[PDB]
Parts: sequence; structure tokens; C-alpha cells
Amino acid sequence: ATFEIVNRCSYTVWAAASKGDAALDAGGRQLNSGESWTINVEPGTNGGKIWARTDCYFDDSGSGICKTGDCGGLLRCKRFGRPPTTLAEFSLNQYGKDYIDISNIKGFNVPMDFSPTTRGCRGVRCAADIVGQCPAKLKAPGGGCNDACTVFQTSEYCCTTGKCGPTEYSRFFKRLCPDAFSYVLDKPTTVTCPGSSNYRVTFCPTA
Repeated sequence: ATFEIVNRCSYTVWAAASKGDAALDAGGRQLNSGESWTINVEPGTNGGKIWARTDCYFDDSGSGICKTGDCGGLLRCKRFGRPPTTLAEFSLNQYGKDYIDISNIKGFNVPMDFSPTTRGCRGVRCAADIVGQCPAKLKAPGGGCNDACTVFQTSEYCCTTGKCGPTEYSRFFKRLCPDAFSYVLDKPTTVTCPGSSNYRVTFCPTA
């Protein structure tokens, strides 16, 4: 599958692509404003994620640190990133279908559109100014807006035991971005696409 990752933000972002135990394609790339990166994602990739990282620096060996979304200090991500991270999530060729979503469960850093570039299903977007509107306790010191699980680390917010429900914090993300997951047990906003679709992830999508 082809994924085009496009940075339309005014700021640089360091794109990342991983399935949690390995990079997808090169795993990461610096994208200055307006740049894109086209990757190949293998068919059958399950539990893949693409995200932006902000305010990074790396040395010539590709080791360094990002203020949002850092993946073990690497340019070329092998593992998922540190919150806060707006997440484009996908599982491909799953019993004949692809499944895509955007999630704020791990917070929000950069606005995102995640759309097919082939026919037959909708895209989703979360492009409200969540960072500017972020409630005080969720503001991350390095920038972006943490989820309440990362901040409070209890099942009330993490949905590890019993049956978690919405909180004022989850409702904040949901109100700003109805089409993204706001907590683990949110009513799903996943889109079912034809198997073997192609996609575009756009940071700071055009309104």
C-alpha cells in the first residue's frame, strides 16, 4: 500500500511510521513545511500508526530527542512515540478490508487528515486548535495536549478495569474532534475501506 505523508504546517515536523515492534518503511523523516514523504506499507500490516513529532533535534547518527512523539530517541522510529501524539491508525488486509481511524487517546500535537487516495470510503480529520484550547492540567510542558490517561494514570481515564466512561477531558477532545477516538471505549469512529486501499496523512490539512 502507498501512504503519502504531507506536512502542510508552517513548522517542521519529523514524521514517524511504525507498527510498534518495527519501522514501516524508513520509520521516520524530517519534513520541512510543505514537504512530503511517500512510503510503502506492506499488505497485512496490523496495528500501524503514523504521527508527527515536533521540536526535534538529531545528530548525524540519527539519535536525538523530540518534544512530542519521541520514539526512543531515534530519527527512524522502530516503536511508538511518547504522548502527546495525534495518531493515524490503520490495519490493512484484515479479512478483506482495511480499517483506519484518528485517535486522541494518546493526546494531540498536530492537526491531521487521514484519507484514502483510492475509492470507496471516507476520510477522517482532527484539525481544531486542540493545543490552543487545551485545558490546563493537560498542557504538556514540551508542547501539545496530553490525554488524561497519560496525566492521571488511573482506569477512570485509562480504561484498564471495569467500564470507563467519558470524562470532561475526553469530552474536550471529542467536542473539538468528533471523528477521532477520545478515550479507549469511545463509540468507534473507525472507517472500513476496501482492502488494499492507498492513503494520505496530511499534517495541518487545508481547511
